[PDB]
Amino acid sequence: ALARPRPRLGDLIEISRFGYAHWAIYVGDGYVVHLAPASALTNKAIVKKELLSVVAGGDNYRVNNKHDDRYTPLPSNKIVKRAEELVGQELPDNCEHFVNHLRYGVSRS
Repeated sequence: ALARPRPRLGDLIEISRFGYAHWAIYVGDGYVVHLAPASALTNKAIVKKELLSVVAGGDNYRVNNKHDDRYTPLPSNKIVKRAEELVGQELPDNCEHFVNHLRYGVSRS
């Protein structure tokens, strides 16, 4: 019921699953880039571009640009370009590190 801002290019999207959070990054026109299996068992993920509404399904999402107050994000074009260029690549909390890398350029604490 709370009015909220719509996602902007490069925004971090956190989806509240039953039990845990799924992260994605907004790339425009309703789409996000995120990881999917190619849990603690899966050692490979594939980068996918999908509709936010499909990823979220019946779960709500929120924008959570969590580190912005301490660390300046990269310009949105750099965020989006790098997210898009990774689509289809296989890569070895993991989702959160992925999206932080893209938004900020760094992901280590």
